[PDB]
Amino acid sequence: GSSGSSGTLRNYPLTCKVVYSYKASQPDELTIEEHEVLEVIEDGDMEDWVKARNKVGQVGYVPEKYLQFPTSSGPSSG
Repeated sequence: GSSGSSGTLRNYPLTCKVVYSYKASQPDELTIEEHEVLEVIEDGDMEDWVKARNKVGQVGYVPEKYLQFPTSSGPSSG
């Protein structure tokens, strides 16, 4: 999407931190590696998979389960 859309859901975009490395085996996926924070612009075609763009600019589908979203919980009251 060239200067077309940005995100109307999940308060996108959403910056995530790749905590678990994942070698892309498909041309539709995105090669990610630990210590690599990306920017989720879309929830991808699938639900479990999301669309993110790495520093290189490559955009592919990646597993959110491994993605470290900002929306955290934290410790208990006090």
